This record gives sequence, C-alpha cells and structure tokens, in this order.
Amino acid sequence: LTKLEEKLAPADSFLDRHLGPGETEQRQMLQTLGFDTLGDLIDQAVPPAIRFPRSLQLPASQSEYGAIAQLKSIASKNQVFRSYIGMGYYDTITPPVIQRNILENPGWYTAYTPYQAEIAQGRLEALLNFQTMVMDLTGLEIANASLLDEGTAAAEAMALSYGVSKSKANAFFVAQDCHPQTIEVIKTRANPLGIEVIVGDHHTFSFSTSIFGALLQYPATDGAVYDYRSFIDKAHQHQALVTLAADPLSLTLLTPPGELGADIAVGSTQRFGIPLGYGGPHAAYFATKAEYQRKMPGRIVGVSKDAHGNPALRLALQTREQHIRRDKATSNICTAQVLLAVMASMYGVYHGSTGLKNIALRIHQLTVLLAIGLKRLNYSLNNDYFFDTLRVGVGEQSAPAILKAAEGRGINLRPLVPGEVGISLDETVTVQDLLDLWQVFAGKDNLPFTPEELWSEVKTSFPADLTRQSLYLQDAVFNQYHSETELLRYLHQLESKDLALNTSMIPLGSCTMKLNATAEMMPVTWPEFGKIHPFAPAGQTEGYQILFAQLEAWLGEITGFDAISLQPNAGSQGEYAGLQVIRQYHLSRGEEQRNICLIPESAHGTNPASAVMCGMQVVPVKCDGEGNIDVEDLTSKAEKYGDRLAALMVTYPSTHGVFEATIGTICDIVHRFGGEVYMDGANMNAQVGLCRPADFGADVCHLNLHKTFCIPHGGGGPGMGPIGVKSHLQAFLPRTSLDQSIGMISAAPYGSASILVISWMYIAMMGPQGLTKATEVAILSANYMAKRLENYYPILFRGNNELVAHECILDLRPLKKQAAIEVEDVAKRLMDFGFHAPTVSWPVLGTMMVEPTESESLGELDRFCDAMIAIYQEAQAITHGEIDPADNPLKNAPHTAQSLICGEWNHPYSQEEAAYPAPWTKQFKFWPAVGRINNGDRHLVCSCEGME
Amino acid sequence: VDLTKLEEKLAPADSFLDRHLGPGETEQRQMLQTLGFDTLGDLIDQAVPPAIRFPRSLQLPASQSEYGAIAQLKSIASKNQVFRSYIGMGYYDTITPPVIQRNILENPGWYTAYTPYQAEIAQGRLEALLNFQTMVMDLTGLEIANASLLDEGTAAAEAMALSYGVSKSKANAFFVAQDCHPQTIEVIKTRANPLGIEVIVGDHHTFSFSTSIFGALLQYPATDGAVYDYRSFIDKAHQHQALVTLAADPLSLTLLTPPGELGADIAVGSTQRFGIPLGYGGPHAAYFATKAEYQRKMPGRIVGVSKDAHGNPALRLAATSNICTAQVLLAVMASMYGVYHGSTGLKNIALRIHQLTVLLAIGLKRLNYSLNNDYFFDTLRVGVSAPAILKAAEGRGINLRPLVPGEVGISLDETVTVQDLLDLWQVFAGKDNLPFTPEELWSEVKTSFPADLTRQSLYLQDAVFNQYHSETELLRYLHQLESKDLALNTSMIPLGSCTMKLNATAEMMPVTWPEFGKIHPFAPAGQTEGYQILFAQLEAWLGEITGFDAISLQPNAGSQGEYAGLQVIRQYHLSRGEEQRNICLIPESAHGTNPASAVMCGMQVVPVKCDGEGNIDVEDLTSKAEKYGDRLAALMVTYPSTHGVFEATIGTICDIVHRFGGEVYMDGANMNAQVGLCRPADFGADVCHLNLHKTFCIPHGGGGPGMGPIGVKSHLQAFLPRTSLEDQSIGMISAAPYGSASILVISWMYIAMMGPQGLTKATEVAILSANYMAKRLENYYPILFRGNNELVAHECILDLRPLKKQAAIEVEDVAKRLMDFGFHAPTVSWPVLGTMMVEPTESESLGELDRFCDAMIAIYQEAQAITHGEIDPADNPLKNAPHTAQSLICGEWNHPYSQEEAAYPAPWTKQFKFWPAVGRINRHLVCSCE
Ligand SMILES: [Cl-]
Ligand SMILES: [Cl-]
Repeated sequence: LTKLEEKLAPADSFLDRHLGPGETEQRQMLQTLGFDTLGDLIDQAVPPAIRFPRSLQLPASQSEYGAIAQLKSIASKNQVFRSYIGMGYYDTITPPVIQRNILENPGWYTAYTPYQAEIAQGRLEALLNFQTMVMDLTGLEIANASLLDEGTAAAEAMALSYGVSKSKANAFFVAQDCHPQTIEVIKTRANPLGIEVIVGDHHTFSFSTSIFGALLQYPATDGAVYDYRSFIDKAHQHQALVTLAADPLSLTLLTPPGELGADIAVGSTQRFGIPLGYGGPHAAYFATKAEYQRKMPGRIVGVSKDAHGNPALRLALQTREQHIRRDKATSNICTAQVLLAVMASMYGVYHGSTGLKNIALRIHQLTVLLAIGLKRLNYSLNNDYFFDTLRVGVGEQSAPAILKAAEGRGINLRPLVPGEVGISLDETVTVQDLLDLWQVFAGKDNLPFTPEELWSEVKTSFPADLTRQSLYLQDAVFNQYHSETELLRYLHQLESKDLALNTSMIPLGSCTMKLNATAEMMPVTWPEFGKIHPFAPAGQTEGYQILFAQLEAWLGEITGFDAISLQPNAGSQGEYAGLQVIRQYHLSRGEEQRNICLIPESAHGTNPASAVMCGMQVVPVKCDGEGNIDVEDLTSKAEKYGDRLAALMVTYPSTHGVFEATIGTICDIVHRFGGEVYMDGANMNAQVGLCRPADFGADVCHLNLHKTFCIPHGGGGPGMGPIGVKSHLQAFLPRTSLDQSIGMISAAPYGSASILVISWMYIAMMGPQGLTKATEVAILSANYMAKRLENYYPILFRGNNELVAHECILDLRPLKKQAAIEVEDVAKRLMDFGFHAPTVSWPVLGTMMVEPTESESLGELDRFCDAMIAIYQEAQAITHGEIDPADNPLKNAPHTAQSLICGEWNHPYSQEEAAYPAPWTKQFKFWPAVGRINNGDRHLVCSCEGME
Repeated sequence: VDLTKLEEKLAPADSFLDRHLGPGETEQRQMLQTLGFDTLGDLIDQAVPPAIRFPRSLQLPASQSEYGAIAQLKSIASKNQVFRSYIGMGYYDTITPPVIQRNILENPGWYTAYTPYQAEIAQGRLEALLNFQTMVMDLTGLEIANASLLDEGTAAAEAMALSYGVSKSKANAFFVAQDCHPQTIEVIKTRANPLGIEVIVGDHHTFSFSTSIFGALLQYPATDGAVYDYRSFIDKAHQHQALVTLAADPLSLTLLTPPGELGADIAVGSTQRFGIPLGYGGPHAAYFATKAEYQRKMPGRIVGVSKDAHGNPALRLAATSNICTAQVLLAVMASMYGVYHGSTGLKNIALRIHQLTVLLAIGLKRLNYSLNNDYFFDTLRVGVSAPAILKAAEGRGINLRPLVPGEVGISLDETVTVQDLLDLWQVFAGKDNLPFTPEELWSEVKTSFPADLTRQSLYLQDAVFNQYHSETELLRYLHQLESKDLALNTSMIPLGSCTMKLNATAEMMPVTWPEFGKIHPFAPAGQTEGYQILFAQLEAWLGEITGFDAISLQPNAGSQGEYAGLQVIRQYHLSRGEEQRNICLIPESAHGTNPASAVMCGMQVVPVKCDGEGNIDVEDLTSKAEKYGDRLAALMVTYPSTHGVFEATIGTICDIVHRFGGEVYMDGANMNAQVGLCRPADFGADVCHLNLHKTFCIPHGGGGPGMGPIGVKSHLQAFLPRTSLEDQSIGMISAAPYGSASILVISWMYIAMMGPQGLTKATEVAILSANYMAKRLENYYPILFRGNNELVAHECILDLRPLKKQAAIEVEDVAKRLMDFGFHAPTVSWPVLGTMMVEPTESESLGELDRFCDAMIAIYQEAQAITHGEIDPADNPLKNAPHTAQSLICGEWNHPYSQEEAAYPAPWTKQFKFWPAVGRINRHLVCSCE
C-alpha cells in the first residue's frame, strides 16, 4: 500500500499550501543568498554541536482530507451529554451569525495584539463594548479587556489587593464555597509568595486574623445565593478589599457587586455564547473601583484622539508602579482573550439587556419549577435562595444510583458530598429536559403532578433585597443591532477597519504570524470538541484523551522532553508554570533557599515578572558587545549566587535572533552550580527538526502553540503555552484532574482544550518532513529579507557566515540621526503601503525586528522590502533637504481617505504620493481608519509596546 | 401538550422572527404612524382585496428556535447514510478545498448578492466568472464559453436548441448516443417534444447518416466509461451539415484530446468534479463552450472585458432560450479549484484517478472478471451474480452502478485511496486474501487510453492559474475580489421583483453537513431516508402555502419553473386530445422569460393590454380569450401584478380563461406579498412556480438560478416530472430527480423557524416597508400604480422620467450615483422604462430604509441643481458617478464640485465608506431587467 501509493501521481500536499515560497521561488532566494541548496544554508546557519542528527519520530504526513477524517474518528469517541454539572461552566447557545462571522472568520482570528492601533479600531471597539458590558453588569466603574479564566482572574484580584493594603496582614480569605478549581488556582499562586490562604465559611469568619482581601462566590458553587453586605462591611472595617466572583448572567437579576459595596468583581463570560470547549478558551472579566484603576492588571481599551482631533481607541497598559509591595503584587499578563471577549460582547449586543434578562429569567423559572417538582417527589433542597443551581439531598444510598440513571439519559449531574447532588440549569434547557430530570429522580415516567400545574407555585427564589433594580446595557450599541442583518453589517464594518492575515503579511518579530489553515481550524467548532464540559466523566471524553496522549507524545518528540503538560493557557502561564516546577524541585530536595533566577538583560519583560511571581529574586546577566550572552558575567553571578541558584531563563535562539553555539556550555555551567535551565519557546520556529531544547541542556521549556504551531493569534490572545520537562521534573506538573504537584496553573485541567486540535492537525498534516522544512524555509525567508535590505538598513546580530536565524533586526537609528525620523514614523508610513509594522523597538530600542515566517510568498516578501526601500528614500529626501523635515509623508502617516479628500491640502507632497506610494496599492488599497493616535521607551513588562 | 402550555408561561426565548424582520415592534409602530394607520392589521386589511384574502391561519408546524430547528433537522439528516458511491453517471465525489469551503461557500460576502446588474460594484465575482470561462475555454479547446448553465442535461438541451437554430440542415431529427447519461437523454426528450424535434437514440458506431440530422450529442467518456475516437463520426456529421456536441468530463480533458481538437462544434458538461459537493443532485455549474461562428445564438450570460470612464479595464456581464442567470456561486467555486490546483494539480488529480482505475482493472482481471471497455478514464464496465456483488459492496458502505444483468459499473474519483481499492478487490474476490499483492500490479500499469486521444496541448497557462497556490495567497486573492463587491453584508439591495431578504446563518448551515452535501443523487433509497422526509415535509408545507394539491421540487431555476408549469399545461391538453390548444395569453408588462418559456413549450404568444391605470385590461383579455377560444392553452399571470398591484379582478380573470378552456399559470415573482395573506390556488390558478431563492431565503448566490418548484391542482398532477430514473409525466425538467436538492434545506429551515405566524408577519412587514418608502419618496418621485386605498403591495415604482425632462438625467445616472452613497441600485427600467422598482423586503431595518430614502432625496436635490442652472449639466456628480478613490486623489481636479461632495454626500459615508472599484463602464427582450 505505502509503496504502492508512493508510485501514484502526487496528491495535494499540505506542506505546499502552508509554505509561501514554492520550489522555484526558493531557488531564486537561495541564488540571491549564494547557496546551491537550502540544505547548504541550513548547515551554515545551525551550529553542528546542536544540530539534531536524525528525522523526528512522528507519524507520516496526511492530506487535509485524510487528517480531518482521522480526527473525525477520534472526535466520534467523545460523547456530548446534557451536562448540568455547573462549577463555572454552563452550556450556552452561540448565535449562528456570531459563530459563522466571527469564530469561523479569519478576518477576526488572524491578527495579533493591537500594537498598531490605527489599523485595529474594529476589534478595539468590540473590546470597548466588552468593558462597557462588564461595567454595567458588575456595577463597578473600571473593567479591563479580559483575563485568562475565572481562577486566574481571582488570583489577579488577590495580587491587586495585597498591593493596596498598608497593614501587617498576609492572609487572603477564600470562601470554602468558591468553585474548587478557583481555590486551587489561588493556592498555587499564593504558595511561592508566602501568602496565607484561609479557606473558610463567610457566615462565621471572625476576622480575628488580619486579611488584606477576601474572595466570595456569587452565587456560591453549590448554587446558594447569599447577601454579602454585612461581610463586606466587616471586611472594610478591617481594611480588606472584597472580591466577588460573580456569574455575569446572574447579574441581570441579582444586585451586583458594585451595589453590594464590593471592591473588585471577577468571573467568566463563557455563558455569553462561548462554547464549553472542554475548558476553554473563554474570556474572564475583571472590574474594580476608579480608585484602583492604575493598579488594574492586563490590558484595557481607552478612548483617545487622532491627529485630526477625531475619537480613536488604543489598548492601554498597566502603569509601572514603584513600591515596597511589588514583590507580591506583580502581574505577567500582557494579553487579553480578545477573540472570546469579542464574542461575549457581541452576545450582549445581539441580545440587548432585555434579551439577556429573559435568558436568565427563563433559566431561573425552569430551576424553580425543577425544585418544586423535586420536593413533590420528596427530595430535600438545601439552598434557601438560588439562581440556576440546586443542592439536592437524596439519601447516601441513592446518590450514585441517581447519577447513574441520569447518565442513562445522557445527562450529567454534579456529585456533591454523599447523599447530595447538584444541578445547574442553563440556556439550552427546555421543558422536555425538565421532564427528563423529574423522571430520573422519580424513578418512573409517570409523575404525581402535571408540569403545568406547578406553575402557580413559581415565584422569584432569591430575596427582595438582592433583586436588582438598576439598569444595564442602555448604550445605543446594545440596542440597535438585534436583527441578523444589522449585526452582520456591524460585524463586517468593524472587521473591515482591521488589518489581518487575509490582507497582508504581518511580519512581527518573536510572534510567528504564520498560516492558520482552514483544515486546522475546522474541528474547533465540532460539538464533539466544542460542547464538552471540562468536568464531564472520563467515560465520555475518550476522544480528548486520545488527542492529549498524541499531542503530548508529538510535542515531547519535537522538544526532546520526557513529559508534557497541556494545561498552561498562555505563553506567560507557560513561563510561570515552568518556574513553579523548578521551584518545587528544589523544595523536594529540602533547598528552600534556591531562589535566584539568572535572566539575560535582553529578555522579554514577562520573564522577570514570572520569576517574581514565583518568589524568585532576579539577577540580570549581561549581553556581549557582539550582542551575545556574556559567559563571564554569567559565571561571576553563577558563583556569587552559586548556592542560592534556582534557575536560568534563556531563549533559544536568543532574543537577538542568534543561534548562539555556546548554548550547551551555558547550560553545563548552570547545572554545575545547582540551578535548572528553563527555555522560553518564543523562537521555537527556528528550531523544529533542527534542534531540541532537552538535547542542549534545558530542563524545562514552554511552547507557544499560537506561534510555532498555528493556533491563531486571535486579535491578541494568550493562545496556549504547554510545558515540556525532563523526567526529574515530571512529578511536579500541574494536576490533570480535580502528590508533589504544584497544583493548578489554569482553571481547567487541560486549559483551553478545544483549540489544541489545531496544533494536532498541523502536526498530522505536516509530518516529520513537513515540520522540518517549514523551519528551514522560515530561516531562508528571514535571510532573504536581510540580504535585500542590508545596503539600506544595517542588519544587527549576524552569524556564522553572517546569517540570521528566523528573524532579522533592522537598525533604524541612522534615520533618526540623519533625518530625525523615529521608528514610529516608519511604522505608520508602512500602513500607507498596506502593511502592519514588524515588532518595534524590542529587543533593541529604535530598531525593527522582522519575522516573515515560512508561510509568506516571495512576492509578499519583495513588496515589504520594496516598501522599506521606498521609506529609506523618503528619509533621504528629508536628510538632503529636498522636503520639509516636519511636514512630509513619514511624519503625517497614516493618511486616511478623508484627510486626502476633504478640506484644504497644505502639504509639500501630493495626495497621490501619500496614498499610493507603491504600484500594488493601485490594485488593492487598505484604508487606515484613523489618523495617527496620540502617544518611545518600552514598557518594562510588555516589552514590545510603549511605556504607559 | 402539557409541556406546550407550561412552556408558554416562561420568559420569552430568542425568536427567529425577530432576527429575520428588520423593523422591530417599535420601528413598525413608527412606520405605521407615518402611513396613517394605528395597527399593521388595519393596513393589511386595506392593502389586500377582501375577496382573495386567505381567511385562516396557515396549517404549518409551530415555529421553532434556531437551536431547536437545527437539532430537528440534524435528527432527520442522521437518517441519511454517507456511502462511498462509485456510481458515476455524471456525479463524482470530490474534495472541496477547506479554504474555498470556508471563505466562499460559507461566506455571506460571496453568496448574498444577486446578478451583476450594476457591474461597477460586482467586479469581484465578474473576475471569478471570467476565470471560469477561461478555464472552460482552455479545457474544451473551444473559443467561446459562457458564465455557466444549470446542469449537464439542460446544457445539452441548450446545445440541441443552438444546433437547431444554426444548422443549415433541413432535417428535423437530433441524434443522441445511447451511451449518454440516462438523465441527459430524458432532459433532451422533454425539451424536444414541444418543439416537434425527432430525437433518435442510437449507437454512434453503426449510425448510418442516411437518416438526416441537424445535430448529434455524444458522451466523452461514455456513460459506461468507454473512451471512443469520435473524429470520423464528427466528419460525417459535418458532411450532412449537422453540428456535434460532446458532453465531456472536464477533469478527463486534462488527459484526453478535447472536443475543440476533435472537430466538435459545442462542448457541455458539469463542473461538479471541480470541488463542488455532490449535493444529492446540486447545485453545480454546467459549462457550455462553442465557436465564434456560432456565438450569436449561444444561451445564458458571458463576462466580457470592457473599459471604464478612465480608460481602465473593467468587466461586465454581456430555438429561443429562457435562461437569464448563471450558476454564479458554483462557477466561482469551480474556477477557484482551478486557480488553487493549477494545470499540474488538476492533471495529477486526473492521473491518480486513472492509475487507480487501471490498477483496479488489473486486479479484477486476476480475479477472472471480464472488462468490457477497450479504453477508459475513471470508469469500468465489469461483467460477472451482480445483485450479490452490489449487496456485498453495500456491506462495506459502497455503492456500485447496476448496469444490465451480469454487469456492474465502477467510477473512481478524487477521494479514492489504495485502501478503497483494496476494499473493491476484496468485494469482488469474496475474501480478504488476494492472489496478488497491490504493489506487484504496478508493473502492468499503463495509460489505458490511446495515443490518438492522448492530449498534448496545454491549459490554464495564464498567470491567475499559477500564482495563488499557497493557502495564504488564495485567501488574500479571495478577500480582494470579495472586497470589490457590494453584497447584503454591506447594505440593502432593494431590487424590485428579486426579494433580497435575509439568508440566515441557521438556514445556510445544514447545506454543508455531509449528510446532505455528500450524497450521490442516484444512491439507493435505503440510504436517503432523511432526504425523503425533507422532501415530504417541504412538499406538504409549500402545498399549504400555495393551496395546491401537489408539488414538484425538481425544477432548478425560476425559469425552469415557468417552463415546467407550461409543459404540464401542454400535457394536460394533449391528454384531452386537444393539441390545437397552444395559444398563451401574456400581459404586455410580463418579464421576458415568460414568453420565452411559452415559446420553448411550442406555444404561440398573444399579448394582453394593460389598462389606462396599469391593470390587466379585462375587456381586452375577454376579447382575446373569446377570439382564440378554440385554441386557448393558457394565461400567464404574476400576482400581485408586475406593476406591484393587488388587482381585485384576479379571480374574474381566471374565470374568463377557464370559461374558454385555458389553464392559468401564475409566475411566483411576487409571492413575498402573498404568503399567509392569499393563495394562488384559491383565486383560480391551476399551477404556479415559487422562487425559493426569493421568497424562501435561498441565497441569490451572486446571480444564481436558485430553485423553482411548481405547485399544481389535482387534475395536473399526473403530468409532473419524474422523481426517479407508461405514465403521463412530461419527463425530466432537471438532470437530477430533485434538482439542486442540498439547498432545499434552506427553505425547510426558514419555514420551521418562522411557523405560520412568522411567515405571515414577514409578508405583512414587507408590505409595510414598501408602503413606508413610497410615502417617504412620493413628494420627490411620483409613485406609479397604487392599488385600492392608494396602497402599494411589497414594492413601489418610482418615476424617474421627470428628471430626464427637467435635468436630462437618466435612470442610469441615478443608479451609479447611489454607489457613491454606498447603495446598490433597485431594479432599473423594468417593468416601466425610465423608472426604478424598489423592494425593501421585511428584513431591512427602519434605519436602513431611511438612509436609502435620504439618498434618493439627496439625489433629487442634485438633479434640481442641474435643472436650476446651479451646476454644469454635463459635469456633475450624477453624470460622473461612480467616483473611485483614485479619481478623487490622482491627477488634476477640474470638476465644478468638490471631491468631498463626490465621495461623502451623506453623513453615514463618513462613518463607513464603500469604494466603487471602477468608474462608469462604457432593454433586453428576454432578460428584461437589463
Ligand atoms: Cl512526512
Ligand atoms: Cl408559529
């Protein structure tokens, strides 16, 4: 068969679809570089000492059609139950128009963070809608653009609360009826910080122990609705901030955290039409009082002005605070769950306040009806008040029998304690479902009541003093797009403002903006993956178990690590998990004093943030004068701190894009002094099939599946950051269910499980040969671009035949010295050529880092190079005094259509020179939606963006 | 029951009717207020004549939520079985590239616009269509190709009609090879009957040509897979001045010498194999190619290259035929398959299929079976118990083709793997251990068609077929074309007579479920139970809506519906021994497809006058009915009229026709004014067609035929087209028993989600919105043809002729100027020359309606400025529209108006601007709207 099929005319190959440059184009590019074969270039680019000497051991590549069919048979092994398990995840109905035109639209999911706000106004507006929706619902004044999941959001509230206090308190109170995974995430975050987590009963908590904060669940995990006002008042007189983890759908009916006096509200917006996803992805919310706005973690959309005085949005950063409490108040998050926040905000837009309230009201009414019927069947109910969740006492002999009978109908209930079961209803629930529940509990299909007769007993089952009266979602945007046609057009208008991968290459250094192929994306929205509750019984998730087993083995082979955790749900979470595992390792050997983390001064700012969150003390390691890592400063500090040494965090190849052939020795050094080596996987697209982190001395790494392995960038999302570890660290990995484990890094055991299918598909379609070729072509394209631009812009940090790896760093500092042109000028001017800028001013201030990836055609690479060459000449005209140095296209970019068409034109250049500076713009023109937005040095944590 | 009563108590759930309707309750009351009515019911009572008002609720299932309707259809779909069908017969499983599926077929930017009437804002799909034509031209080796036809059978029937019109032969006979696909032969006979054409079905091997023919149709490769050299046959046909058509598989043409090189005059075929779902019959784009010497009588639409006002390249869409559409969406998909794969990719797909087929053949031979095709491409004719072979195949989820006793056919395709090959061998062997090893057979593998038919000529050598092979490049190319086109995701397209309403996501979703999209139209009945349920339900529901006793879902275009309906009437009169009844009465304001359909049916058209108020002249009708009483076949009517009027005389009109022995056919163009409010059968129509792509939400596809089912009274039921391959059936109207079956799920979903209450409300709101627009515009443009109580129905006709008198402004000036405001024009110059007919539908919001009215009002003021000498009568925005960005930005500006006045004439254009891709590009008797 195999040898028979090899004889047949070639079939459609996914590798060819994924690679931008074909064979012909590759030969052209090699010729400009001066190499006969790609193999020759790669032999010079990669140091023999670390070159992986064999083929990756992975399943042979399949066609798109074949991979889909294989994954379909795997998916068919999952069972889609009606899960009434609750615990922070509830089935919901994604309006088809949103599923098709957002979730299944590359126009919405292919861009990354809105670094270049002028060409991201569409998704920034949807995020602003998300924030408004969260503010209205929570009754709190400030809301960010979303966080990873509910549990991590709660941990961010804990950190903020510690930073605000001025007392001797080191305890944080967590109610024992918070969701259990939330408590686990908080404990895991508290451990390296030395924070005492007190898990207790809010009813009886004495406040005899000083706390800086308290977390309460609203409604509680068992469904109970409580009035938290007196707790909140007592907490305040003890100087603690109170955070409510509050179900946002419930807030359409219940008095909100703001009005109860709470200081912070967090929760999941999953119920706003986001698939269960077997854990994710879902956007969590975070809201607080205006007095704490400067301490807000993560990203937040603000309203600014453009150069024409018109309103424009930008994605702001947490302002950098200097204070004695920074060591426990640090956050490492630079992203938002953008795509999912867009989806949740659009759910609110489509339903309106009345539609949302009606959804909640119907859930409540069905829940009340369920309760009445259960009582008529002589079960006991334990919640005095509730929204959507009942706590049913059944008799400790009968509980497993009830759960098994429910399963017999394709229904999951929540096993509470023996003699008790929980039931959470949701938007999908019908009267037919209600009848199934009754019959299950009755043990027969004939009931001693008729469903309709029970209606007279139905009434609001939460107290009057918690019955919300205040309004929400009153702004026009939530009232005017309720027909499918109007929402369709609203989505299209927003999408059209944004430059995504369906327009042009976005060559973001360190971000790997490669192809997010349709076949990879398709299975995400199969219900067998999308409609599974994360806490469903193992018997119903055999397909996911297979998916996990295979992905773990494959990523393990690519990295060379012995074990993989698929849990961490962001790049930053991967770093954090990796450091946590290292910390736990030293603890397991009785060495609680190894807390020094060596970090190269060129590192992305999330690295030391993550280290600080792990209770580590960062020690900077210096760079060369040739831009490589300085071994002697490393050694000097590896000695000075030698018996305190916990870790070295390194990126390979370097953040400067260098294949440092000294990598194995650096590792050999750290080990000599007792430390472990962690590799940041940002630059892993230069490695796949060419070298393996475990082989050169790394003990743990994380991978960015949303970079190297095709999960889309989501308009700014966290993606997934699984970690690989060697055998000696295996015992410490995050738990895969609800023991030397560090605990839980993400709320869900497999993080955002549903998007893992994308990376599975990529590997299945590429195979060993495909994955390796992709790496080699990415290196080819970077070197090609470097070679084309080297006479215009100095290329920094070369080899080794003076080659680069997968990215090239352009030095724009001469343009400032010669023409007073700033890197931001070049970035906006690129928009007029139809391009999103590459990475700006990181790792080197005043430069650009360009990463084309392997997915972009020679034609597209040449156009970008031609744009940069055109911009060089514009700068020359300034330098030579041929144009006004203050009034020129570079200073005035981006140019909107209106600015060129309306009003008086007083520029020493033509409207044509402004809008059509290259031939291709006259065939297809992308219009910047707004002029340059108001407001050099990089943020200290989110290093690729401007300081706040 | 008790659950229903309990459910009604609960807080309201998301209602599909609310999503479908543009105006909400608040907007509706605001519109009723401007009209002078307190309730919608008061308006409708005055709009619909009480004598024809349907007096009860439609009897249809209560509405379901989007979520619930999807779940119900899913349980129906799960009753279908997706087999590996190697049946062939003109349908072959194929791989739709996922990037094309997601970004074209499941993209409203591609499927929501209609025909490119306004070419300046349709350059995207026009270019994709140009690509389709180039692809067909290259593959067939013939010079002129149209933008596609409905299906293979009807395209072959169009070829017959072309041949009849241009052949110099005095013969009246058309030869059809007996090894053409069986359904093709049926469609040809059905089209030939009313024309008096003799169809000769025979063996092309032995046909003597002593019998004179004007045309011949040959299948390449043949239906049983045999590949023949038709050169000698073609030469003899030419000796007799007959035209030869080859029905040629376009994939096979990557390997086989093409029709153009064999001497053929016309080539037709299906492009379904170019990545289009089986669809249980459709929709698929058929191709039609021919020579320049025959060009003038070729059917359908053809994209041409022209120039715009700036001298830049621009596209436009240039034995009678009634076809005005092309299968646009599917032609786009077929051409993008060609663009994605390129010449090499296509040839490799074909070559692998052939190699697999030769391998299959060698293996079957080792197993002592007889192989009957000397030469073949993808299809084997296998001689033996054939029933036991077929049954054994079914046991592995495989369908083979039952030929004659002792013979089975096997057609391989793009999805076939060596594992599938192994399966076929084991079936025929009778065990899993074969007396050979798969790899061992490779040595005997050789090209199994002759050198004399081995293609050497190249194809798809243009750059477009060579530059978009990565997924990223294709995604971007698709995005750029899409971006040029104005579709329903941009703004309302209020085309009178086209009903541009919401094509809801939930309705579209099931089209691409494998259980609907991946079923072969000739799969065994036991595998298609879900479709059987779908058809039964749809037939019952459409019958209740129309009042008819029986529905045929077969006709696969609006024009096919008219044609089918008239064929049924013709057959009725034949059944009564009254062939002399061939007079078709048609109002003079009718769409041109109506008389063309009648002529195709062998009928003689007699026009009927409109009166001084633009209603059917009852006296004239009565006089003509009486005059042609002895010969009266039919009256064709639209209701409400083509002038948009609910005539109170419709029942009287039907009575007069019946009194003189005619039947009444109703064109369903205006059914969006009727649903729930009146029923064609109830007022006297004997048959009608419905346009499912207008009234019932099938997308307009960028110009597609949609589906045109007919409803008939019991006395016509015997004559309906057959639903499977003595009876009184007219035969076959479409190639597939249920036409484009996969898209029928869209109308099922709409009816399931709307319910009887929703369907009726939709109609009422459509009438409300048209009346609202007329009231807003009446002071600026005279409203023509108001009905009783001075109300219109679902559309209003704006008189633009005063603008011509006062300002020398033409309707085309206004149509292009609307582009600068971000709107696609309404229907231009039909049914009344120099006017516009606007149909908003119920799906557009009050905000959108007001913007369109405001644009028309602003344009009225621009005309006034010309009239009053405030601006140059020749150099003004109306004459220079549409304005491209480049024209406003590049070169010298010498107009007396500003660039801002050109590009931003309304405030909304400063919030969102749609840019016309080209400047202005430099009445048809059939396709009347163009
Ligand atoms: Cl491989
Ligand atoms: Cl209803």
